[PDB]
Amino acid sequence: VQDALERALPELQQALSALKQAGGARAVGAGLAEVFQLVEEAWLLGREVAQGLCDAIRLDGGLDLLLRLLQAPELETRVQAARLLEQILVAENRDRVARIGLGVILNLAKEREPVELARSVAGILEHMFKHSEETCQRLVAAGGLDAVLYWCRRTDPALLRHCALALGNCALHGGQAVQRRMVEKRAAEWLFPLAFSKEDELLRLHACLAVAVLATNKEVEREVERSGTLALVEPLVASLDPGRFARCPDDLQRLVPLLDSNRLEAQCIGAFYLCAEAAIKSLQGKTKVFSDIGAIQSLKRLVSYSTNGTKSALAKRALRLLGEEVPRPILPSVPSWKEAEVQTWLQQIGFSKYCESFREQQVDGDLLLRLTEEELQTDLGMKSGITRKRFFRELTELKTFANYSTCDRSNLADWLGSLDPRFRQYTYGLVSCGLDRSLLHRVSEQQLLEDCGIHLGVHRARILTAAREMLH
Amino acid sequence: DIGAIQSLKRLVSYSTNGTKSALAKRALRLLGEEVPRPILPSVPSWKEAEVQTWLQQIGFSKYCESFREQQVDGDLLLRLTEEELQTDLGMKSGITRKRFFRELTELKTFANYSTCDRSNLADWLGSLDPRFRQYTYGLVSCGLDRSLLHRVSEQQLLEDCGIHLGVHRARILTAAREMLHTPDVFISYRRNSGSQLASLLKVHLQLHGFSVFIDLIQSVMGARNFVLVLSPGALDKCMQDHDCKDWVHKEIVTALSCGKNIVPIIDGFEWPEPQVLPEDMQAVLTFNGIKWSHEYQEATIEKIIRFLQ
Ligand SMILES: O=P(O)(O)OC[C@H]1O[C@@H]([n+]2cccc(S)c2)[C@H](O)[C@@H]1O
Repeated sequence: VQDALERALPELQQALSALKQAGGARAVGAGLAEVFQLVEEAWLLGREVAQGLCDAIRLDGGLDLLLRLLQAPELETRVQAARLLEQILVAENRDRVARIGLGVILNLAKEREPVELARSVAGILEHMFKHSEETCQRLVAAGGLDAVLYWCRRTDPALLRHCALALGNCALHGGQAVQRRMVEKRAAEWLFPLAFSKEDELLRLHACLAVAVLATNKEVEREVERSGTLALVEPLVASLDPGRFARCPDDLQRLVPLLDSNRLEAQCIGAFYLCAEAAIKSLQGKTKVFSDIGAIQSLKRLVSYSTNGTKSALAKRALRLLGEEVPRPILPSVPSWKEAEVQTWLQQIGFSKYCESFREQQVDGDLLLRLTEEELQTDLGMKSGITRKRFFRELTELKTFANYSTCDRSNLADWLGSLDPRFRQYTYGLVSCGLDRSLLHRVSEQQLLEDCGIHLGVHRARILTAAREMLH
Repeated sequence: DIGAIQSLKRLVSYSTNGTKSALAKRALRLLGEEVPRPILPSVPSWKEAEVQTWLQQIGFSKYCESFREQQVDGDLLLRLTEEELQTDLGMKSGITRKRFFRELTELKTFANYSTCDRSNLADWLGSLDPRFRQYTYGLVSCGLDRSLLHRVSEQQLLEDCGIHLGVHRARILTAAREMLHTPDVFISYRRNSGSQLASLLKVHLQLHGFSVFIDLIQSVMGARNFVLVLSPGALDKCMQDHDCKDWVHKEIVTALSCGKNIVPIIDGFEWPEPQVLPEDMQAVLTFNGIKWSHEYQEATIEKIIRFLQ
């Protein structure tokens, strides 16, 4: 508690006074080492104590004098002062470094032959990339990202870990321009060695997190998949165990898009990281942050429509750690569903209050896959257009992943998917209309709109043009 | 009285730049009001709590309960219409709806559409006009990209995309219609030792235009050239491999049979003796070897390229 802080405060003052008073390089290094040991002692305890020491360093002006030591010519004091900095770049400090500290750390990153200094400045860049977007553009536009790549070229283990974390944090907090710059600067290729190497598991895990966060961007998927780095994500996630890493909030807001990525490797990485976080933080008293974020619903959607074993296992274990019971898998053959399957699907998608209404009207797979605005509005009681739009989004989710073999005859679902992944929702309407691959070249706009149910005009135009052109 | 607090809050909430953020935050901190909290640019990935925070920041705090009950999120917020506000959410007043639309356009203009956009359509819309970028989510949700825009019509935009203003639709349509119109190297490595050097070699060669396969006989078939990673004890399994158990043995035997260029890469491993190795494979020792330098990796890769086809 704060009693340890009270004990460390005279130690903090003595260490800072010795560090500032020291004029010789070795004496400065000794004071910096005193501060380094004090900071590590607080970290080993716990988070509040280290944050308080970092606050005291800022109040004393010790971070500005630390920057002064960064501009110092002597190599040893630079190296070990940089170790102190990489230890103390807590969030309030990153602000002040964003203000004036930037532009000097870049100078450190320009020359990197000393291994320990290179490791320390790599960690410093890693920590600064998390702070804000303008910091990301300022660092990436300069030679910082080139420094990170060249450090990834080197074989130092801690340096490689730091560079993997740096690239990951830059990916999470960069934005469109920053990530496009990273892609153009060949980030995925240089992340490949970090993920592929068998020496360190955490290194590959962090590199896979970075490449998954890159793959979350639709435009980036070109270059990430052409790099080939994501191919190692799935075997890795299948291999390692979250529990031993557990033994070994805003970040969770960053991770949740990985669960809702729609990309396999990104979902695997997000499931693993969130399961590890759920374990370690459910070891703690409170578990509310996951519900605040919406992680439970995303994991339930992951389990319910899962096609792949590893994601299923990770999401199931993550939800099993929490108090909620595991969502139950759904049968892909929706046209063959019954009333109970509809009730289960409604309970899973969150529309539990409408289970009674669907049961009284006896909705089944045919009715569910041919439900319209009017039926929900009047028959089932979804008066709210927002609620109806939500139900339509989830119905499109169900229809996209469904088994239409019992109904389809000409493999029309694959054709619709080949035109567009989201076109597959219309397969049941098209087949119930009696249309097949051969019959599509006599279809008109009004027929689609009225009978098939393709409300959007753009989708109808694309479908008609593609049918008329390629089907002949 | 002037409205400075609201303007500073709007400055902090949608700030992209550090200095303005700092100044507005300190100015509001001097006053009794608490600092407005920054919003995540990726609005399509928002949740209910992000919507509640954004509503509280834009001044529409009284509608937070209504948005929460209907569970509005990033998709719903970015595809909200006149009717939904009027009936579902309770914004009966057209003035209030127009204010909410102004702030929604403010949010949509500065938003991250990378998770949704595929052809960088937001930059195209912004290039036509800075205020055109609000329509990016509607256009991408419609399935349109840069290539698909040259078949779009006015009615499609108006109904599906949500571009109510006719002038914007005309400009977008005119602008679209007018301006819119076997690996080279195989890597064989020891799993425990050769993997890291193999990774460096593969990434360096792919940077320089050489396709490389890593991680089986058909793999030797497809390879234009064969590169063996002579890691410390690389041929440890290959020594006295009469049964050809090692995959490296099979790969290199097949490479010699096919005649592909085999380039040993010595990095920390001595040349294996001919007598201990099987007779068929004593020929690879005669092939030229390349030293690998940690200090100069690019020089080593340039040497490989000079030896590469
Ligand atoms: O601001 P953040 O990244 O949340 O943490 C603050 C600093 O703590 C150091 N550090 C080191 C070893 C253990 C721990 S707990 C924290 C990190 O290097 C970071 O610079």
